Amino acid sequence: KGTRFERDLLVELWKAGFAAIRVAGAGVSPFPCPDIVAGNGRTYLAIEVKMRKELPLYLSADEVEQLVTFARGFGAEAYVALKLPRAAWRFFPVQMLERTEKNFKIDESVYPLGLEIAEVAGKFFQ
Amino acid sequence: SKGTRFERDLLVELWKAGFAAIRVAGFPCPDIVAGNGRTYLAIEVKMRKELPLYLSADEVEQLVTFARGFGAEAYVALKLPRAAWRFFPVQMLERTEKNFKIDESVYPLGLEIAEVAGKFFQ
Ligand SMILES: [N+]
Ligand SMILES: [N+]
Repeated sequence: KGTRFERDLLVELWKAGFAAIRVAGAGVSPFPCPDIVAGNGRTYLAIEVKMRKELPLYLSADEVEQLVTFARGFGAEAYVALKLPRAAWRFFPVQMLERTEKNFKIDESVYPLGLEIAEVAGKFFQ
Repeated sequence: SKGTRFERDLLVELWKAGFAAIRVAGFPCPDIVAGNGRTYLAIEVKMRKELPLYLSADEVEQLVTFARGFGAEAYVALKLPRAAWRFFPVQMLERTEKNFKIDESVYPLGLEIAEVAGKFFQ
């Protein structure tokens, strides 16, 4: 299911004009790395991919820090892509995430602010 | 297998050269994608005990298509034993009948990693 959904996201990214790839060993890697990397020549994305049955999404500080470090080194924008059962993929720039004392979270107050993929690509033209 | 071994070696050399780099899992796709904030690379990774390297037209076409879409420079990276990694822009590949190749006449033209990164080497 998950790889179907992560491939699902890759397919959506390509339909949106990105060339995108899933990262191999994105878990057991010594280096900072996202789950997906995408680019269209203008916009470059480093994406951590999450699926939840319901809100909220919690992420660790480490996972987010590693994402940001990768994105800064690569020359990409750091995003969390979150899928809920009935929803299309929704994209959250890291700044949109809410801080708890220890973790980061997307709950119901933030989820509606998330972006569709076309909005992510459109930011370049403002 | 060894394929992965050489891909992992290159990932380490890319990070050391100032690129953030990833290996690609599994829609044309290269083996490695890297970037340093200004240059982006799409790399097909090969190891041979001896020259020449032959590549299919399809593999090269997919690399080019991905690199065009992504906004990256397309390279074939080739490791021989006891030699540093060398990097060949697709334009440097010799076209054959239906394939592409790197033989002893093309190999010395290949870039080293410092030249790809546009940096100094110690
Ligand atoms: N586009
Ligand atoms: N090939």
